[PDB]
Amino acid sequence: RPSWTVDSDSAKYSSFLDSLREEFGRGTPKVCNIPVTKKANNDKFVLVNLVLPFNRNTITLAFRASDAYLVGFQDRDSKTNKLRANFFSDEYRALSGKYKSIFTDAEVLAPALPCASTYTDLQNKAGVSREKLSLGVSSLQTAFTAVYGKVFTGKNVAKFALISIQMVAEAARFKYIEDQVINRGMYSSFEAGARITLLENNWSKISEQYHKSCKLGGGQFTEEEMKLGLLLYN
Repeated sequence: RPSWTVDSDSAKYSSFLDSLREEFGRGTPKVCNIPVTKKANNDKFVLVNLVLPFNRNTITLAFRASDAYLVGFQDRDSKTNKLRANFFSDEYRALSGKYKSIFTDAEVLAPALPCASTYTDLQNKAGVSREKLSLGVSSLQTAFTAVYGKVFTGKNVAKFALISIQMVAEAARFKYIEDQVINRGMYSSFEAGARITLLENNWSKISEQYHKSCKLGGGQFTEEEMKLGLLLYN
């Protein structure tokens, strides 16, 4: 299972991302030597372990395999010390019944999380935009601590989720974003900004072209910005 001890070691971060990318694309050939997701994997998930170096506490993220979309996470209940599965409010009805098939080690199904999985609701609950949310190792460690084993609030959960999406999912999709995290988010914090946010929104459109050519050429975005680490099915 892909795992990353949230720390300032960029080599481990990059290896973690490659492991994650491969999991999304297992089963069929790569394109331009880039893994590709499977459209039929909408009912399959890829688990990711995030571990704090300080106390070794662990939170397991669950991503829908067809589109690398975060649907929830697993941590430990403070009263029973059991592993509990937590799903976003808009994914709970569809996945709660099969919590054990998604979170392999879950011991109990916890109540639905105080927020939804969409970018719109996540930002509303967190009270901050994708563009100015503070990203980086320290930022993620702090958000993690406000969530693991505690009472969940919409804000704490939403913030933790957004930082994780940027540093794990978006970085997996875009080599350019992985590079930004390596250079600006290992020992410090940084904000994604408007251009990177628009780049992220165009994952599907860029992916489409990669299925037709391995050398795209500059357009709305540069060739480097378009260098994908994971392709969407076509």
